[PDB]
Parts: sequence; C-alpha cells; structure tokens
Amino acid sequence: FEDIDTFEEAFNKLLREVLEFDLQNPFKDAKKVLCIEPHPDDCVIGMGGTIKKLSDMGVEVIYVCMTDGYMGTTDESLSGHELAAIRRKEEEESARLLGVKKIYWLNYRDTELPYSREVRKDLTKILRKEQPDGVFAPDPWLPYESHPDHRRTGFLAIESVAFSQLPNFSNTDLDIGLNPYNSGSFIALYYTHKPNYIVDITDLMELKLKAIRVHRSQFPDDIWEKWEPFLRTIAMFYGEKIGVRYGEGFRIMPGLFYHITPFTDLI
Amino acid sequence: FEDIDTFEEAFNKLLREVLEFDLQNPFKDAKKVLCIEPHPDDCVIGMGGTIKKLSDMGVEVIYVCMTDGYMGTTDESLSGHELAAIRRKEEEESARLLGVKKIYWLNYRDTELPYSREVRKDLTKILRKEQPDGVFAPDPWLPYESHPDHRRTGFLAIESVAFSQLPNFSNTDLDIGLNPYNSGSFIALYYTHKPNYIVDITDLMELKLKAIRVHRSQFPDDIWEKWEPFLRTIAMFYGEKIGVRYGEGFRIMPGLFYHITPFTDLI
Amino acid sequence: FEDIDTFEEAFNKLLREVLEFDLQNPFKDAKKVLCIEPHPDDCVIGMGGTIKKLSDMGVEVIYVCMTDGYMGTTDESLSGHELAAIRRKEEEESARLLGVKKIYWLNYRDTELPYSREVRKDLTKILRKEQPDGVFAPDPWLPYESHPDHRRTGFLAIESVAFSQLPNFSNTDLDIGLNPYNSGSFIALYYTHKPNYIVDITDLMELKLKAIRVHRSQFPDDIWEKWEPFLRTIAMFYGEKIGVRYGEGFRIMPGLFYHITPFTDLI
Amino acid sequence: FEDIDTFEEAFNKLLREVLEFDLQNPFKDAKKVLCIEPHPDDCVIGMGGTIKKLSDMGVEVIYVCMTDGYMGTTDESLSGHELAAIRRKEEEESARLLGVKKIYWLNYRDTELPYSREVRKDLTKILRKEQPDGVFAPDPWLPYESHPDHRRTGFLAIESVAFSQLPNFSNTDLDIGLNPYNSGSFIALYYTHKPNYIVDITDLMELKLKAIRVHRSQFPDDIWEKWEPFLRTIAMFYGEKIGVRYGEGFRIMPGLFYHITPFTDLI
Amino acid sequence: FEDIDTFEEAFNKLLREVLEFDLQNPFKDAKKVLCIEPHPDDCVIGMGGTIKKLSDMGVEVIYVCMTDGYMGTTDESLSGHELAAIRRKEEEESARLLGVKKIYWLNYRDTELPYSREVRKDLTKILRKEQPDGVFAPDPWLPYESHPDHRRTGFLAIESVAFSQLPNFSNTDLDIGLNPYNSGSFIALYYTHKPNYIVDITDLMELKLKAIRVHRSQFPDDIWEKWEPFLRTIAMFYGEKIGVRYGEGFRIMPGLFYHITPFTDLI
Amino acid sequence: FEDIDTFEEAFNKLLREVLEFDLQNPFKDAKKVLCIEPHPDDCVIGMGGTIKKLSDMGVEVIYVCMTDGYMGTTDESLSGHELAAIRRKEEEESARLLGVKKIYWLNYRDTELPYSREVRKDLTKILRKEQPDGVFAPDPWLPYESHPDHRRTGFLAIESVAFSQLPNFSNTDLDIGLNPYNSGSFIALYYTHKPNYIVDITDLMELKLKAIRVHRSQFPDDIWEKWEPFLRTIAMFYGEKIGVRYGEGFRIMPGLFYHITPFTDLI
Ligand code: NA
Ligand code: NA
Ligand code: NA
Ligand code: NA
Ligand SMILES: [Zn+2]
Ligand SMILES: [Zn+2]
Ligand SMILES: [Zn+2]
Ligand SMILES: [Zn+2]
Ligand SMILES: [Zn+2]
Ligand SMILES: [Zn+2]
Repeated sequence: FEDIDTFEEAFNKLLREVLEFDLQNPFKDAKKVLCIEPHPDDCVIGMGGTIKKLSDMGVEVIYVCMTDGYMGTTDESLSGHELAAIRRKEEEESARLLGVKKIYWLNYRDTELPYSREVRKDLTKILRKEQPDGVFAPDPWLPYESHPDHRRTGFLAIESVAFSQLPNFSNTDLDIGLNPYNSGSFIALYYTHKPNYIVDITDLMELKLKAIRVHRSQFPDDIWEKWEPFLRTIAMFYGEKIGVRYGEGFRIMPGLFYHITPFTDLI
Repeated sequence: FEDIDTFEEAFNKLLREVLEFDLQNPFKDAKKVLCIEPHPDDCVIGMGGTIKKLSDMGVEVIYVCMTDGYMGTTDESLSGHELAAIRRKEEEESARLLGVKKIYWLNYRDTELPYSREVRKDLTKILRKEQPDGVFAPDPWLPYESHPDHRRTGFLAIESVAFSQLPNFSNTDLDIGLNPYNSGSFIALYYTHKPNYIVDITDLMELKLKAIRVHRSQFPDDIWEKWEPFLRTIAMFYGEKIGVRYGEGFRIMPGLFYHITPFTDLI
Repeated sequence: FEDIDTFEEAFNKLLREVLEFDLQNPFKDAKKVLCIEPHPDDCVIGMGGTIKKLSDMGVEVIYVCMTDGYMGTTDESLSGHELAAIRRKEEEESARLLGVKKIYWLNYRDTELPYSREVRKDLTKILRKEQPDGVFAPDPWLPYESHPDHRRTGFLAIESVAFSQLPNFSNTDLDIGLNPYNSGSFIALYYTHKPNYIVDITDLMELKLKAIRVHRSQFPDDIWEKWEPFLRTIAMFYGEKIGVRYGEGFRIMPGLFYHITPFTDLI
Repeated sequence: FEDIDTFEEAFNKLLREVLEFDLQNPFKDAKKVLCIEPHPDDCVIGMGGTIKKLSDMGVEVIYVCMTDGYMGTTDESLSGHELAAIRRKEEEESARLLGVKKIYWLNYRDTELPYSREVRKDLTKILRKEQPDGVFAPDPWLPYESHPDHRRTGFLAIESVAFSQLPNFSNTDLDIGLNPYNSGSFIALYYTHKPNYIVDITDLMELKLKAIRVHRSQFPDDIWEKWEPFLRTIAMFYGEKIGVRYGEGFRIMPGLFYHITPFTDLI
Repeated sequence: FEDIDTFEEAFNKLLREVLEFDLQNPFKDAKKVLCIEPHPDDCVIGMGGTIKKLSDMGVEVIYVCMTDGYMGTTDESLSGHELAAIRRKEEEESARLLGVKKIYWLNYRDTELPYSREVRKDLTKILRKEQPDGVFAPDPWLPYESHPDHRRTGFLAIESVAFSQLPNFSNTDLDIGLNPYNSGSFIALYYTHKPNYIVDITDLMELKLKAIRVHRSQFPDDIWEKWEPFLRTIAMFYGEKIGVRYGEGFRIMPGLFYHITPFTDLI
Repeated sequence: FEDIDTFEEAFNKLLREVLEFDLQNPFKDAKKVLCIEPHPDDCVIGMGGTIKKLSDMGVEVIYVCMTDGYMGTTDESLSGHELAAIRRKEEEESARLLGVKKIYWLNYRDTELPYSREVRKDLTKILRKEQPDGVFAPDPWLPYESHPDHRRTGFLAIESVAFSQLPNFSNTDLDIGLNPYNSGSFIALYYTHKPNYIVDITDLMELKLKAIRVHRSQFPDDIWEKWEPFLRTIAMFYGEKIGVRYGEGFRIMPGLFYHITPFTDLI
C-alpha cells in the first residue's frame, strides 16, 4: 500500500481488494444463521420477511431470544409469569410461519437483560455449538433507542461473535468439547438507521404482518391501530432506498470496521 | 396505510394523523410536570427560564434531584457531607425564585448514580404517586457529555416513564396502593444538541442567571468569569434558532420514536 | 458577554478569549503526559508517531495500560496467563523504540475492564502521583467501536481527569499525602472520527509500523496482510486533513465542552 | 448498674428489668404479623401450625414471598414460567387453609434472590405500609443451610426491620406518604437450630401436612416418602423441648442482642 | 412416621431407613469424583492422601480449580501472570503424583472468585458433562476461615451440586445437549472442623508432603519451616479421632440436611 | 515434627515454638496500631478503654472509619448529610479524650459498605502508607451480628491485612512508591464472643462511657437508659474472665489459624 497516492484510493483498495468486501449478495452462501432478538417478536418485526426468504432458500434459521417478555402487558390481571408462558407460544406459532424450527430461550427477565461477561458466555456456548455462517442482531447504535434490552442485545451479540473465536474466552466450553466459533461468518444488524443492504419484502409484507400479529398479547386492536402504519412506514423507509415499496434494512461491514475505524460512515 | 404511495407521505400521515405530533405548543395542556436533574442546579441551568414561565402560567413544577452534589467543590475545607447540606439549601432558594415548591431528593451520591433497576424503581414510585402530565430530563445522547450522572439520569428517566406504565414492573408499588403511571402526555429533553422546540427566555435571562448564582458553592466569582459567558453563549445558540436573543432548547418526539425507529432525524 | 450581538461572535470570543482555546500548538509546554491504552499495543497503534515526536522533544511519556491482553490469541496451546506475560515484554520493547520509560499496568483482564468507581480510583491515584500536563485516551464516542474495553477506557479517562481534581473524590489519596490533580492540563482523544488536530507522521510511519509489529503475538503474517493496509489507510485518512501522506488525529476541546454543551460539533 | 456485683447478676437485671424480656407469651398482643418466606411453601413448612393458631386468635397474617419458585421442578417439560404460575395458585390454596388473606409477591427469581439495598427497600415499603406488630423470617444462622435464598431472606428481613425505622433509609417512601416503621414490634426466626420459644402444634399437625401437600408441584408421592418423615422428625425435635409430640420452634431475642452482643447463647 | 414414640427414635429411623445414611464406607461405590479446589494446591493439601487412595483403588479423580493462584507470592520479581503459568505446571506435576490426569481450570483470578450465578453455571456445566458419583469441596462453615475464595468455593460447590439437577437452571446447557446432573451419590467436605469420616493417610503422609512441596512457588524452605509442622499437626488432629497417626477429615451428611435442618449436629 | 507423639504435644509446640504465639503481652512493642471501625463510635464502644491504655503507653493509635454514620437517627428533620457532618465532629471529640490524633474516613454510606475488592484496596493503601504494628477490627464471626457493615468490616480488615502483603495485589500502590505491608504485625478482633485476651478497663469504665456519650446524636437519654446497662453488662462479661469488674475482650490467633485450620477453638 506504501505506493498509493490518496486516502480515497487507499480506502477503495482496502475495502475491495484487501478486505474483499461487497454487498452484492451477502447472505448467498449461508447454510445456518442465528437471529438474536431482545424480546419475543423482535426477529419477525425487524426481519420477518428476510427470515422467510432465508428459509425458502434452504437456510436453517435459529432464533436466540434474550428475554422472556415478562413485562409486556398493561393488563393488571396477567402476571409476568403468565405472560412469559403465553409469549413462548406466540413466538413458536410466529416462527412456524417463517420456517424457523429451533429457538434458544435465554430466559433473562424483560427489562433486566444484564450487560455482562455472563451473558456473552451464554451467546458464546450457542455460537460454539451451532457454528452459524451468519448472525443477525439489533444495531446498538440506533439513535434514540431507549430500551436497554435492545442496546445490550446488539452490543453483546457483536462482542460475543468476536470473543467466542478466542480459546481463552469462556474456556470451560472447550474443556467440555465445543470448539471456538469458526471465522469467516458475517454479522448483519437490523433495526438500523444506517442500512447498507436492503431486502425487498414487498410481496412478503402481508405474511410478515400476519406473523407479527400472532404475538396477540402485544398487538390487540387498539395498539395495532398505531403499529400497523408505523411498521408499514418503516418498511417504506427501507424499501425506498433501493426503489421498492417495502424493504428490510441491514447494516453490514468488514470485521475490522467494528474497531478503531474513523471512516465507518463511508459504507 | 396499505394504499399510500411514497415513504414521504406515509411519514407525514404517521406523524400528523396516527401520532398527532405537534411542536407548536407542546406544553399547552400541562398542569403538573417533573423536572428531573442529575445534580442540584441542573434544572435551573438547563431550563430555569422555562420553569419560571411554567410556574407563572399555573403549572405545578416538581423537581426530582437524583444525586446530592457531594463532589462539587475544590475547597479542601468542605467535606462532601457539608457540601451536600449546603447545596440542599441553595437548591431550595433557587427553586423558590422560579415558582417551585417541591423537590424529591433521591440522595444518590454525586459521581455514583447507579444505572440500575433500583434507580428506575425510585423514579417509578414518584411517577406513579404524582402522575405528572410531562417529564423533563437531560438528553442522554448529547455528544461528548462526559458526566455519567447526566447520561444515566437521561436514560433512566426515559426508561422509567415507559416502564412505570407496566403493572408487572416494580409490582410492590401496586400492592401498596399506587397505580401505574398513565397520565403523561410528554417527555422533553433539555441539555440537547438536537432541539426541535425552543422557548424564548430573553426577558427571563437575568433572573435565570440570578437563580443559578444562588448556587454559590458552585459559582464563586472566579468560576463565574467562565460560566457566565458559557451560559450566555448556550442561550444564544438556542435562541438564534427561532431568531431571539436567549433561548432554551428541548427535544420532543412521539413515544414510538424512542424505539426501533430509523428516521428519528426527520423531526 | 451581556452586549455581544450574534451567537457566531459569542462563540468565537468564548473559545479564543474566555477559554483561551488553542489548536495551533496544543502540546507546547507539555513536560509529562500519560497515554492511557485499553490493551498492550493501543498507544502505539493509535498514536505511536506522536509519542515518538513527544519523546524526541524531551517530553516524558508514561503509559497506563488498562488490561493485560489475556484474550488476544487464537492459539489453543497458549493460555491467557502465558500470553499476558508475552505481551508485557512486547510492550516494553515497543515502548523503548518510542522513547517511553514507564508503564503503569492496571492488570484488569482483557475483555473484562469494569466501568466503575474503582477503576476511576486507580486512574486518579496515578493522575495525582504523576501530575501530568496532558492525557491521551481513546474517544469513547467513536461510531461502531465494538470493544467494551475501548469505550470504557475513553469514558473512565475523561471522568478521572475531571474527578481527580476534586478533594472529596477518592479522598484516601489525599489522606496518604497525594494532592488533587492539577488544573492546567489538556485531554487529547485518539482513535477518533472527529479529529481537530493532526500530527504529521509521514516520516515516522515505518517506525510506527515496526513498533506495532513488535507485538508479534498480535500480528503474525496472515493478520498483518490485512492490518498493514488498514493502518496505512487510517493514517492517510488523518494525513489528508493537513495535506500530508500519513497523520495521527486527535480530538481536543476546552474542558467545559465535555459537559452540557450543544455545539461541540463546531470544533 | 454501677453497683451490681457479678456479670451473672447484671445479665439477669439487663434481660429482665432493663430490656423487659420474657418469652412467656411473646405473640400475645399481636394484631398483624408478616410471615416472610424465601419460596412458596416456606411459611407453611416452617410455621404453618403457628400461622393457623395466630389466625384463630384473630391476628391478621400476611405473607411476603421473596421469590417465584421458578426452579423447583425436575420435570423437563415444565418451564420456570409455568411452574411459577402453578406455585402462585398452590400458595393461595395453602394460605386459605391457614386463614391468610394477603400475600406480597416480590417476584425475585428462585436461586437468584439478591442480597442488596434494593431488596431491603422492597421489604421496607411493605413494613412501612402495613406497620405489623411482628415479623417472622428464617434464622440465617442455621448451620449448614445451603440455600442462598434462605440465608439472604433471613438477613434482609432482620436488616429491613431495623433500617425501615430510620427516616433517612429509602427516604422516597416518606416523600410519597409512608411513615417509618413503628418501634416495639418483635422478630421471631423460624427454621432455627437454637429455638427458645416453642408452639405446640400436635393437634394441628395433620392440617399443617395437608397445607404443605397442597404445594403438589413440590411434593409428589416419591418426594413425600422422604419429606413426610423428615417434617415429622423436625416437629418432634421442637416439640420434645417443651414435652409435647409436635412443635414449631422460634428464636426470639431483645433487639439489642442482634448487635455487638457476646452472650447471645445465654438465651 | 405417624406412630413413632420419641424424637430419638424418629431421628434414628430417618437416618438409617428413610435416608439410608452410612459413614462406614461412604466412598465405597465411586468410579468418578470431582475434587473442587479454590487454588492450585488445595486438593493435595486438604485431601492428597485420599486422592492417592482413590486413584489406587481405580477411581477417576478429576480436579476443578476455581482460580489461577495469581496473588500467591511475596516475590516482587514475579508478576501475577507469570506466577499463574508457573502454578499450572506445579499443579500438573503434583496431580501426576496422586493419580490425577484431568484438571478443569476455571481461571478466575485468585482473591477475586465471584459469588454468583455465573460461577454456579461453570460448575454446573462440568457436573452435567462429567456426571461424577461424588464431589469434594472445602467446608464453607469452617470457623475463622478468612479467605473468601475458600468460603465461596464451598458454598458454590454445594449449591451447584443441587441446582445442576434442575432443568430450568442454566437451561442453555440442556439446549446444547447436556443433561441435568443425576449421578451424584455424595458430597464430602474437606478442610472441616466437624468431620464425621476420617481417612487414615499415615503411610501416605510422606508422599502427600512431597506432592505439596511440588508447589515450589508456594513453599520455599523458609515458609516450609512453618507449614510442615502445621500440616503435620493438622493430620494428627484428624488421625487422632480414629486413633491413627495421620488422617484427613471429611464431613458428609444426607442431602436433606443441607436445608432447613435443625439437628445437623447429631451427625 | 516427624517424631512428635500426640496431637496435644504437636499443638503446644506449634503454638509456642514454631509460631511463637504469645497471649501474655500481645501488644508489647506496638508503636503504631490501626483501629478499624464500621461506624463513628465503634472503636470507643468496642475498645475505648484499651485505646486509652495504648495512648497512655505512647502507642500511636489511628482510626480507620469505614462509613459515615449517615443513617443513625430517627429525627425526621435531620438529613443524613447533616447527621454525617455532626458525627464526624463527635468522633473527633471522642477520639481526643482517648488520645487519638488521626482518623481515616473512608466515607462509604452507612448501611451500604460494599464487600468488594475496591474496599480492600482502600484498606490496603492505608496499611501500606502507615505500616502499623497491629490492627483491631470487629470479629465477623460474632453470632447474631445483624449489621452488614459490622460483618463486612471484620472480613475486609482480616483479608486486607493478608493481601496487602502481596505485591501483585493492588499493584498500583507499589507503582506510586508504597511498599507491601510489613509482615510482623498482629490482628486483634473486638466485639467477640470468643475472646482469648482481656484488657482490664475497671478504672477506665467511666472515661469509656463518657467518650461513648460524646456521640450525642446516637445516645439521647432514652436510648442511654438501655445502652448504659448494656455496655456495663458486656464489660462485665469480659472482665469476669480475668477476675475484674469490667474488661474489653479480644480474639488473637497466629496468622496461619485464619486459614484451613480445624482446631481454632483450642485457643
Ligand atoms: Na459454515
Ligand atoms: Na505541569
Ligand atoms: Na400495632
Ligand atoms: Na513496626
Ligand atoms: Zn424488543
Ligand atoms: Zn449536573
Ligand atoms: Zn485495544
Ligand atoms: Zn425455601
Ligand atoms: Zn487455597
Ligand atoms: Zn457500628
């Protein structure tokens, strides 16, 4: 590189030649992905359309759900325990619609997901057991995201993808037979303000809304009156970026760009 | 929303009709507001002119002060305990000047406010008892905001406004006779770099400055030589956005926008 | 400031006369600086060319390394204890090339640096012993920075530089004979997306790359094939800003701008 | 006291005259008591007989149950959420048998009860709201007690009885209208190895076993084969101390004896 | 048990018939045991003679070492990382002398073992994978035991033996293919003041001492001048209880006795 | 010791010759001691007469007070900050009567003293600065001691006296010029149920009661009506053990007996 003349030239050579980065078809070779959600419903709301397209292409999609959804009701006669048991069933039914056959429930309490080594170890045991080719999680840099379970899921997902590759990290996994997580897998962040890869979900939008409504405890009619237009407006926001009606947006970067990189806004 | 043509129209309808968002007169209907401050003096510094305006208009303003200002001196003759007691009296005088009669002191130690469910439960107990129409708090996304008590108070306030509405959150409150928070019409964030509502305080600026200086332990003459110009320049930065000499800046968004929203920069 | 007419004027006078803010020779008169790094290798990667220039000028540069680099290997036969001991000797060799004669090792475990009062106390005790004229640390607001040890080192460095000046903070230090940290000193943040000060390291770039590669455990040939072009590109991003081939970028602000300031993007 | 000749004389004068202590009929005047249990079933197993006798004497008995019992099954098809909802109903049915009409569920997860200020604040809000005349909890000094929820419930119960009297402790309770907890109430510790007050439960034993078996999720037939003889042997252990067939044991001391006291073994 | 006359008879039947407790030959049937130590060297110090006896009898003994022994030197030339690596090799040699081939190193830092659910999950993962017949651990009730790593390891081991049997505890273990712990027949506590089973090690004492001294960083000659007499006197204290020169003492109780039991002193 | 014949012999030689343990004049040669108290008033209540005797002998006695006594009032008009500042002056007056000229205030909040590494670091830094010949602290094994600040002060004092001697513990202390705590020094535990050393305070009892009552905020007349007889009775419990009317009791053991020792009750 010592002979390239300008930063602009170096950036393009680094991104395309050295890091081999392009977003033409980033999920192309995937056989198994994890979709990590803060609460029951986040995978389908954030990326339901893409989940169905992945299942249709013969990719095995597996959820990891960080919390139980215990707090998500204003009904005073429904305890958190009873809601959590109801929402496990809602998510099973929603997942069947999208082709998902396996969900890891971590069972942290809703509004209480910790931000700790302990939670990275839980994600790391699943990464190491399943060895996915790709991991989806919320973008923890989304502006004004006020829910701590969402920010923490996104930070702990990215951290655990990196650290789970390290054999001195949670080393008792390796002592019981698991290998470090394989290198070469992608991360794609949903619920992002800065998507650089859009999936067109226009003909899948009605199925995605149906699979969201199956979470009935969350979406009774009065709430749906505000949420349906909200969810459609979000999908148009992403779809407009590639000139289709409804889209799901993801942010994808080279691994090196998640650290010390001062020009992440160029992609 | 199935029929709408473009994202731009869906966004406009979402805001004006579905969410009925209006920045013309957001504090129009308030009768009781909480002003949440990290330290003794932040309510008057960030929003003292607006507090006066509100109290003058018949609005009951009630302070919640998260910490005791124990660390706020370079005077080696003044212990933290003695400074805290001094600052309680400074805040009482300062508040009297604006029209404020009630202060909840949570008494966390300055520089040590936790980011935790315990602190959410304290805010939640106050929200359920007082049932305010509005809540004001620092914007935890202010760039370069290096005081963890400021960032934490902002996140905790937004979080508690949300979760105090959920009956399974901090449930022992309901068990002792409190009801879920269900009065608020708004959150407004002060100390913000992205205000979208500006209150003109140009004729109240002298009183604001007087009410800040009531905090004498914080503003001896030598410190005031820097702070008076800084505070004036801040008030000019905000006032200039609506073409007035001195202003106070707030950011206000629809409740939905604090979660999963990728177009928050459009307001 | 009561009579100044525009925000733009007020701002220019606040910086240049009230705060005497200087981006022309910010490191002039520095006799002793601390360079706070999350891991062994971060001071040289982020700012090695500047550390050499400071050393060449007769400035005493002292490192504070937050963690031990225990996790930084994918070799299943190298334990973290063994890798930590390797990395300590690699940092000693790297530091000697750049003229650095002292390193404070805090010895927190890599990937496990706490965000706590305790860690501020450790920094504060060094600040009070050494009384440096300036401190360098990572910018904890770097977008997409996904290493918690980086974000937490930046926050805790900026917090400790402020709180170590307060006699009621970590008061047992003063009880054992240390004085509060002196008030004259700068902070400069490296690993930043918003530099406002660039040091030309075009001549020094090969010395920097050499001193980085002395951390051999971190940079075997396959990793260096990606990291050398990456580090050159980052240096060209900064260099271009002052018309030179390779630079190191820092963000420097007056102390007041690290709190409640809505116009930090104007510098 | 300065004229008493021997320690033995002083101890007896202190205990009987100064502290007015005797265990002739310690629950005699009680109108309202709290029975604080670590898990659903502990009140009935530890003190079911006495609870029924208190209800029969017209005392209002109120449970506080610290945890949800989420972990207490070996059935792999029953989630913790579903078990917790089942055990809420078991405890309601068990309590009806004993005359208990009110239970405060704190909702901490089984095996996860924290030992923290936060949990003392929850107990303190209930003490301050209910103003009981007496509080029962597990003796946290029971030798070989291996369950951390049991030790922590006993320590946090004693602590919260003391601290809830202090108006600077959890002061926001007082700001919303609650008074400090009234002085003069007793504490009695059950599950104790050093009882000094025994309640004869001989004719209540069959009712107590019935009210224990209503917790069916805990006591299927195979478990009951070991637990019935266990529970009978425990009751004989306590009953033998006063010469009856089945007893429930409590340890009761003067308040001063819970602190700095080197002769607690004399009672 | 309805018919039994006296507590004494109920106690005897409970122990011998209901609980089938026998201290004649408690390690009779073991094929695989875990020896859980706080630090490198505690298994050989507390129970090295018994470990040899077990390995000689065909029993597979597997160490779990909670911490890395990082603090265990007064040699200012030896960093914590270098000492840990030295102690791993000392333990491997020491273990080879007894018949031990496998060591799980959890790698918590010496003096810093947490008391937490995270540590329980590590022990739990090992218990579910190895399914040992017995577990040995320090007695956390040893009086005057001032090392928190010793108290914590004892409590955590007893707790994890229990909770690892519950499918909702650490559930992601089951999800990755592990089964609940359901093999153990026993816990035995060493380092105990209340042993009720004594192994004669009189002919193994020389080898025990040799295997302890293999930990050379811990036992240079000057320290050995005190430790050899202390270790010999300990072995005499235990051996004397069964009339032998040198012994090792264990406390063993029925599983029920670790909970709510008020007569644990009767064994 | 290979040839010694009975345990009893081995023990007597271990104490008297190997450990040179002396209960005859344990405080002889002490030039400087630290007296570690949980709250303002505990050094004088537990050991005020001994502190006077040490002072009279020309020993430099230095207090370390862990907490600020913020919670110790039932007066609803006295804030904790105001009470802390009162108690600091009450301790200064009390200490002057007993010849104490220096107090380290750690300023943790009463009822909130952490049990952590951080608090050990604070004690360690004082131990290393002052290098005392002996340390006094409460016995954290006192039965029924229900104040967490008492139990945690005792544990952390004993832990810090041991760990402050290790150069890898809190190593930044040595980096700033402090040496490891010297190895010659005693621990003596007050507030103990198992004293083995008693100081006769019969002459000093009125001075002790006076110096306790200088803590007026703690001892108004109604409280003193119970506390004076209680403190006299405690002193008579200790005194009787050496045939005097009033004493202070301490538990003193060789360093080794605070770890792994099953016969601590033999002294
Ligand atoms: Na693959
Ligand atoms: Na200087
Ligand atoms: Na009453
Ligand atoms: Na000395
Ligand atoms: Zn969610
Ligand atoms: Zn503030
Ligand atoms: Zn780094
Ligand atoms: Zn229980
Ligand atoms: Zn050990
Ligand atoms: Zn005390």
